[PDB]
Amino acid sequence: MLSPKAATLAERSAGLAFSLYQAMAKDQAVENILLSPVVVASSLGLVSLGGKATTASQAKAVLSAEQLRDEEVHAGLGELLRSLSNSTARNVTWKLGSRLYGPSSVSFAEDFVRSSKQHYNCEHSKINFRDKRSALQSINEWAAQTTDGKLPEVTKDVERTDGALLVNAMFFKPHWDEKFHHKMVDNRGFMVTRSYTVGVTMMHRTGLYNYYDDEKEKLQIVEMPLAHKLSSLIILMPHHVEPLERLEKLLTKEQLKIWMGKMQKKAVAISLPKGVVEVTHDLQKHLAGLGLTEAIDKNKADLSRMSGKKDLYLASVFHATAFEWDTEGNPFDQDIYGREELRSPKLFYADHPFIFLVRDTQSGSLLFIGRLVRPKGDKMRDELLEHHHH
Repeated sequence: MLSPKAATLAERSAGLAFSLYQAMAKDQAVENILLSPVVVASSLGLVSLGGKATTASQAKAVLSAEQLRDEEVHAGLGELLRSLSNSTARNVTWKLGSRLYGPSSVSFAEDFVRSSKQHYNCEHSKINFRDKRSALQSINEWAAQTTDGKLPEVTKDVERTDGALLVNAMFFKPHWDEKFHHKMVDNRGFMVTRSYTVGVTMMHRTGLYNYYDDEKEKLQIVEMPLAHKLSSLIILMPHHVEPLERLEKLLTKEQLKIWMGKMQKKAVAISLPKGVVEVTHDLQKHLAGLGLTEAIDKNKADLSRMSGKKDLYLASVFHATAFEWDTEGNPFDQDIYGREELRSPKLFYADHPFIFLVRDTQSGSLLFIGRLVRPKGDKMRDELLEHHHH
């Protein structure tokens, strides 16, 4: 349960993540997406904490928290960050770290260091970008240790090497309410496009799931509850191997509510790719498009509560995540129903791009939003199709 202030911040974090997802989906250089609305919101909260006047008020505007005190925002966001660990077993299936990297010359304000550690658990470090290999090495080693190797490299290059770099490294592993059998795993092909396919490992399972097959919009939507039904993972996949652009037009808070109402518990034979999906996003360019124009500009930025010096701007906001799909979950009472209960299951075979969301069941807040377009795997030879499976 959330306080009414944190509950309204949660709705805006979800609406903000929907906007960031759509902005990134337009970009053709973007393949996989992985956003945690609460971690995106906390980044804006850190701008409101270290910023001043327009720089700080724009962060509250982007987060629609202008009609709330600064202390209410930092406490409400600190509350939502702690609620993430509740539905996910903290420090084992869910890991998060936040670090502000300032230039070697810049010294952080002792009051800012205390309040950012208090509300956002933010770490602070100085970094010399003259030696570009040792600056990237420090960032990647920190993100690797934060996620215990699951995210070994945040970025290969830092573009703006003259300001504050905010890095968020995460590891999330959905723990199913009903586990997959560890041996219901095999090698299948994932059609990235109609002409491109990568070799992937897949995990398979048949059970009762809330499901809807939308024949007019040609797509399936299934809800997979996570540990103790405290949150659930929703997957939207088109019927055909197509670019998700079309589904992303329909992906609105209103259509999702409609789709979820049309769902009903049916026997479903789910098959998903198994493995770690690593995604790094620099949200700086997209945050300006949402209203944060002062902080990202070297001349307009006022991060005086952060250091006590202009010429210090939000150079980058890295949102790096390692999202693992695995068989592990809670054990399920085998033979609770039987083979006649799961008789003609609906097929939900995720061998082509799909959109997914992690939703808190109690509050309805969005934990994650993303899409799996290109999983890790080598391109398969087209000539293998000349050799039929008979």
